[PDB]
Amino acid sequence: LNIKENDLPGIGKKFEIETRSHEKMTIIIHDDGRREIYRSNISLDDSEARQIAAILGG
Amino acid sequence: GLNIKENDLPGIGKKFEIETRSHEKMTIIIHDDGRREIYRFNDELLSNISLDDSEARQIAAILGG
Repeated sequence: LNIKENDLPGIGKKFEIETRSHEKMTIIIHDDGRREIYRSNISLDDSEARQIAAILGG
Repeated sequence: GLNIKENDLPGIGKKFEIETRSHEKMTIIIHDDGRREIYRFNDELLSNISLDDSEARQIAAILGG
């Protein structure tokens, strides 16, 4: 998995991810815990993203 | 306040239908082989994302903080 992480001071973290199935998406982790996933856009908060990550992570 | 509905898929794996308080409807299929399929009812009605175990676990680690 190809992962490019950038620290964005005052905004949070940013992860650019490309899958082996050639699917590109961007994940932004704001300092307020809010998750934003672009591909099309979906926004989650801290608790929700953790639950979904628990499911996804198996 | 997440609403999660889980169903077993005979010969496939598990099905998770998820809705948020922000009302975001997505569907996550976890195959027994390890593959993860994520669906979203958005031009493109139902978008799809395909992952394998390693990829899924990494994205989770990113989302899970």
